[PDB]
Amino acid sequence: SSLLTEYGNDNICRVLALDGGGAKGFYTLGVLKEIEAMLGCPLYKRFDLVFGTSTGAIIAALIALGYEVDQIHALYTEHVPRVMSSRSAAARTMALQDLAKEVFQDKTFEDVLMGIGIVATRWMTERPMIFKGNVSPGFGVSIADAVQASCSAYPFFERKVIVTAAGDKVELIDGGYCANNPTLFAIADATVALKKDHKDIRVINVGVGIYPEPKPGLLMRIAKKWLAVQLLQKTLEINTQSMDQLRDILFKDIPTIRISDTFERPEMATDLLEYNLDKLNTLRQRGRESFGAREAQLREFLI
Amino acid sequence: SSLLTEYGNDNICRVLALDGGGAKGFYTLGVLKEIEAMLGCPLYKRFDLVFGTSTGAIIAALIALGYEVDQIHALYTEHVPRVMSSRSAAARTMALQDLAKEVFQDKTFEDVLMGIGIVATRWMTERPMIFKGNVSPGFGVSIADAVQASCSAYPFFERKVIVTAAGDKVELIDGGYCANNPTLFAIADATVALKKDHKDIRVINVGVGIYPEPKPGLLMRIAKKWLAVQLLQKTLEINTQSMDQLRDILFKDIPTIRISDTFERPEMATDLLEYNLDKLNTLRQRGRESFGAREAQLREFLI
Repeated sequence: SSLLTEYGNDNICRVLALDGGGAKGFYTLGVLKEIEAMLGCPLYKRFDLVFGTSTGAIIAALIALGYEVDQIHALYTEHVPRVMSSRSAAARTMALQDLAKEVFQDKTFEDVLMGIGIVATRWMTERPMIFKGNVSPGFGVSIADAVQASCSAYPFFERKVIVTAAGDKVELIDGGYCANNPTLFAIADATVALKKDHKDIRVINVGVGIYPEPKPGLLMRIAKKWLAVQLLQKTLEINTQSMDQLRDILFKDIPTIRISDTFERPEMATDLLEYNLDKLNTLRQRGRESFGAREAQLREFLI
Repeated sequence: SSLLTEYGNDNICRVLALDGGGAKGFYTLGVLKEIEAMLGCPLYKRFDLVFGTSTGAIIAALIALGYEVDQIHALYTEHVPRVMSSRSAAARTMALQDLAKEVFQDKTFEDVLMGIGIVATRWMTERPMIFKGNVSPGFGVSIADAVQASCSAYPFFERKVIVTAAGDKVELIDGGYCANNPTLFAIADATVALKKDHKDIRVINVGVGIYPEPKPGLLMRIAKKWLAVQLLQKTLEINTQSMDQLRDILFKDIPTIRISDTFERPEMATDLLEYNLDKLNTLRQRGRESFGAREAQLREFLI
């Protein structure tokens, strides 16, 4: 490929954290494409660790398997909007199962080229379950099952049942309920497991952007339970932003860049419902612009 | 009063963190009544700092104003179930406004006898706003307005508009959306503001307990938008439990006791809707039992 630039090793732990957000990760991919092109290497050759939640876990997993961002974009375009276009629990659940199997096949957490964390929510304990790999990885679960769990947005998708290698059966739902912004769990991994000093950590947290809130009049035309749909989206946004604020309070001294800017267009449905590829494709340009507003600091962070 | 026991000062920072939970804080009060009676002094004479969110902020504020738990219980019984009994946005909003004015009148954050933090959620930035006092306190806002904001569970209550002393107008909603379990924000206050070492901190986090999840059949009889009601409750529970897990990951070395046990009765509606004083009064005994299962460690933590 064209990404032939090589970087020497140092004692700096470079961490990438990708928010969930329905099919709006086209924004995320626009940011990531510019970071990749800036660096001249696949992202796994520069970052030590990537965390992702829900559809951000799709991107994180492909990064950790060594994909280039244009390849991720092709896979994302051909599978993620179809999931969000579903309008029944059966259709949503089967569409997501098909995505997971088709995109990740039988890759496991022993197949990754960098550190990875994928966040889901445990139904019974209401606490996170984080699938990890490096170099029992992922609790013995396939990447497809872990990403599927990370994306299982009950009550609109079915809960995802997995059995760990130790034989424990757990029901899981979308990780956005506990960590749609996974950055604090990534920082915990860098500080508590990888035993890195705060000064030696660099965190890039890429969101999906912020767009005009859909109003009840619009949601009522595309969803019979529009209030639940609106509540899901607003609580997801609050958890995403408040997690960022909690990070800034507790870890002032961990160098961090968060890229998730606010735009007045496109007008979209919620993350659960939006699948219009015309609107979603415009988010790539918005992500590129968000990179451009931070390129000098991103250069000094990476490189 | 009967609470005449006196404690000497030491270099230990004793922190109390109270979860929100509708009218289910009868459980919280049962735990607190036993801690008070164990200590033999009003809680403000032993704890340095109390944080609360939503109806837990009602209890936190009364503690910080110097109330004894039996007095708090009387105020809670006469005002909080009436709020939750409301079945319209207008009725809920007026009931909460009446609670705030009647219970706190014109007390300000300069009137507290200990450290206090009360958490609300900013509507536009989707990030916490924490009203603080010790000894511009509370951003110049009254305790009544801060507690009201902490409890304003939009979309079912109106958002609460406040103007800070610096002249900034902010719209606020219930703090449970960002920190229904406020413990991490309390730890940030003890470590980042009060500059306490982790070894010198003692955290008691009292919840409202965990009870059987209400099913759609029951919610459909008491709420026209039952799915939104169920989603609100489940997301609130996940934020409460996952915040506790995040604390345990990031602050292994801060001594902490969380008291929020699981029970099979009473069968109740969600936090938003439950107002049956018969059921709710039984939660006091459950809180007393939860204290009893931890009394030896609580003695060594306090005292």
